[PDB]
Amino acid sequence: YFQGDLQATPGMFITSKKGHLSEMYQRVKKLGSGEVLLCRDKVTHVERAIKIIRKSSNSKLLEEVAVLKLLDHPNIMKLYDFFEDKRNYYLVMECYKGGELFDEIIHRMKFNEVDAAVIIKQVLSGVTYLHKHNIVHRDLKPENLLLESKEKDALIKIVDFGLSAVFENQKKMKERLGTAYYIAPEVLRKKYDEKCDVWSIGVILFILLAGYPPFGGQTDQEILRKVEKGKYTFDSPEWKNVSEGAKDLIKQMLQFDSQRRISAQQALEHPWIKEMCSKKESLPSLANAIENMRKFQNSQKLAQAALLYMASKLTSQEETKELTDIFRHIDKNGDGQLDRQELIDGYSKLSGEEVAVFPQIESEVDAILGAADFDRNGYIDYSEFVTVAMDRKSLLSKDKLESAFQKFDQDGNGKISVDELASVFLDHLESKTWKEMISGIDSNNDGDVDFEEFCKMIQKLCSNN
Ligand SMILES: Nc1ncnc2c1ncn2[C@@H]1O[C@H](COP(=O)(O)OP(=O)(O)NP(=O)(O)O)[C@@H](O)[C@H]1O
Ligand SMILES: [Ca+2]
Ligand SMILES: [Ca+2]
Ligand SMILES: [Ca+2]
Ligand SMILES: [Ca+2]
Ligand SMILES: [Mg+2]
Repeated sequence: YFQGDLQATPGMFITSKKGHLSEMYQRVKKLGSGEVLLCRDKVTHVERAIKIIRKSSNSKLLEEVAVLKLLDHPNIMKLYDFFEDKRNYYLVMECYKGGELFDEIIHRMKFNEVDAAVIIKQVLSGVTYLHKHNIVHRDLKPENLLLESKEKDALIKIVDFGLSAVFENQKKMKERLGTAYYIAPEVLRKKYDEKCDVWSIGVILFILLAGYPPFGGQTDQEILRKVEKGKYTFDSPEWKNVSEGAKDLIKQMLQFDSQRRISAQQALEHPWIKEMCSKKESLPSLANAIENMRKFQNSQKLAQAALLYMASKLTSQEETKELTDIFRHIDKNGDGQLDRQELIDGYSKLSGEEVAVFPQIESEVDAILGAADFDRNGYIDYSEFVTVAMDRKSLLSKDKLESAFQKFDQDGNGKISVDELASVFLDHLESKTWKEMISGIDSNNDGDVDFEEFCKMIQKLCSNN
């Protein structure tokens, strides 16, 4: 291996490891009853939501963890850590305190068109990203949509991937799963694809605007027979003042024919979404972002891995708020990835300076892509953007450097060894590459990386030219 072969990804920080709950977390309170527990990190004091699942029959959970570790989008849940005991599996998740969207529906009872569009565009953005990564949720409903915070513009987070699946473009899914009000009729017929999720969102949008479901009944039997027929109506007084554009989107998402049904990507682009979200937006720019991004060119892989962990797993909502809003703006199609053309079009928000019609901008975009694209997938992913654009004063705080070092130092002896370096990303392979990656930053010739050496390497990376 060479260093140019290594890839820093958010998923590499999650691996099946042996651990005890009491060793690293303190129990605060029971959040769900399978058990959701609010816990406090014994070192950083950060509170996290831990899903305790009791103990191949355990293959379903491992496949879910394999999906969960990949999830990197402003509108999708984040998995902080994963560990196991002799009896239980521990899914350490980022805690969201704004409640479920279900709670807001019960309290508000109905949403205006602008509010409904803002929420639904976020669900569609999350779903567009899932579908592009061959993931189908299969249980989208207001109970599985959490609000980030209790703050006014708090982001929607898609949660509960328990019924999720990796789908194939050539094969239809057969498992009848979901919730009575939200289930697509083709799921009931045991022959469906990812369009089943678009149906679920259509039902959610109908509820937001009207305050009642499109397929109702006193029993599940009544609801499902209405779902099977696929017949619903806007002929109710709750719909009198609702625009033609909102009804048009619902009709396309609740299109009985899966092939003719709007995709999550196309629904995000719908004229009603565009009009309503433009009303809400009617906006800050980044300073010295291009110079900061250029620092990552040819940078040490251990330094990339450290900063990626600090930015993606160690930063608060308050620290990333402005970055997430800029990312969402540049990400025109809301797929959670910034492609070459998106970077070109939204360049004025990155550089700060205004772009004229007259080449240089395309060269700078390819330089940014070469530096920030840590996994070499051709895009600047969400966590990659947060890493390369974050201000130094916030990203390089002592507590973040301490936690990043502690994560990589598996045995906790105060030194990152050759075995641990290969484990941060390649565990089985023995190579002079790991030894040489360390020797380049080793100041006391002991063949290990101590906290001081770790900090100096990161400081050299984010230092002025
Ligand atoms: N990351 C999280 N942050 C905060 N709360 C969470 C998080 N994940 C799950 N919860 C809450 O944990 C509680 C139980 O979730 P869970 O057991 O997965 O579903 P449930 O018991 O069927 N309730 P529901 O999701 O409304 O159908 C719910 O109140 C969730 O909102
Ligand atoms: Ca995009
Ligand atoms: Ca990338
Ligand atoms: Ca060690
Ligand atoms: Ca050393
Ligand atoms: Mg649930």
